[PDB]
Amino acid sequence: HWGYGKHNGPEHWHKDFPIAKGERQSPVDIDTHTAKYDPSLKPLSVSYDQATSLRILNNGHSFQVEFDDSQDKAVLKGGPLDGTYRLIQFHFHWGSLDGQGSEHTVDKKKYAAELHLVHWNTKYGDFGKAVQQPDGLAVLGIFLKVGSAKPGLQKVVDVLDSIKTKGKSADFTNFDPRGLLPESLDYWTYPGSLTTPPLLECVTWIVLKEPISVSSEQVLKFRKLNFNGEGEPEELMVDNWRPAQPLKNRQIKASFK
Ligand SMILES: CCc1cc2c(cc1OS(N)(=O)=O)CC[C@@H]1[C@@H]2CC[C@]2(C)[C@@H](O)CC[C@@H]12
Ligand SMILES: [Zn+2]
Repeated sequence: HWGYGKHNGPEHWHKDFPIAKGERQSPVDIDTHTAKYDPSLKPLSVSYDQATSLRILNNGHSFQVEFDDSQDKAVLKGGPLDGTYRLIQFHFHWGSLDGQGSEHTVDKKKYAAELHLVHWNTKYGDFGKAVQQPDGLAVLGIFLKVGSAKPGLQKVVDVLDSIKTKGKSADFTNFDPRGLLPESLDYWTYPGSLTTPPLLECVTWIVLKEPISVSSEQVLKFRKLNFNGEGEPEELMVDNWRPAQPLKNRQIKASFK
C-alpha cells in the first residue's frame, strides 16, 4: 500500500520495509566539493546499439520501458563496475513543478526529473536473483532540466496517453535509449539502494553530471499520468520521488577532475 502521499509516502515506508533506515539507502545529496576524483575508475561503457525494447507500462508509481534481456544486448560495464550488467528497464521520477522531481540532488539542487536505466549483474543469472546481492544492480541516473526538447524522448511522451492509468501497458518496440543520453559520461558513483520499496541495498549508483534538457511540454505530459487505475478517482502521477537519505558511512567518487 506504499506510495507517495501523506499517509503512505517515504516517511512511512520504514514500517513495512525497515531497511528504509539502513546504512546504504538512496537517493543521496551529491556534495560535489566532498566527492573525490578517483583515477582508479576504469572507463565507463554504455553499449546500447542492440537494445530491444518490448513494452511500456504504467506501474502505479512511474512508467517503465522494458527491454528483452534474454540475450547479451544493451550492457553497462566499466567505470566502478566489475563484470557486465544488462539493461532490463528504464523509468523516471518527476515533480509537480519544474523546481523539483529528481531523487538525487547536486549540492542540494533538485532537477525537474530523473531517469533511471536499470541493469542487472549477469553473474547472478537474472534480475530477481541479482536484487538479492549487494552488487546485483547498476542504475545509471540522468538528470532532466526543462529547456530545449529532447527529440529522442518524444516517442515515449506520445505513447503516454495510451497508458494513463495504473496497470495499463502498450507495445513499445524499437525504442533506442541512446537518444536519452547526454554528451558527456562524466559521473559520480556510490553504493546504495532501490529508491522504492523494497529498498534493497543492491545498487551501484552511477549518476551522470550532465543533465539532458527536455521541453516544458514533454514534462507536462509526464504529469498527466495517473497513479490510480481506470475508473478510480483521478490522482495525478506527480512527485513520485524519494528525498535524499543520510550518506552515513559512504564516499561518493567522481570520474572527473
Ligand atoms: C529495480 C529498479 C526499480 C524498479 C521499479 C521501481 C523502482 C526501482 O528502483 S529505482 N528507482 O531504480 O532505484 C518502482 C516501481 C516498480 C519498478 C519495477 C517493478 C514494478 C514492481 C512493477 O511490477 C510494479 C511497480 C514496479
Ligand atoms: Zn527509479
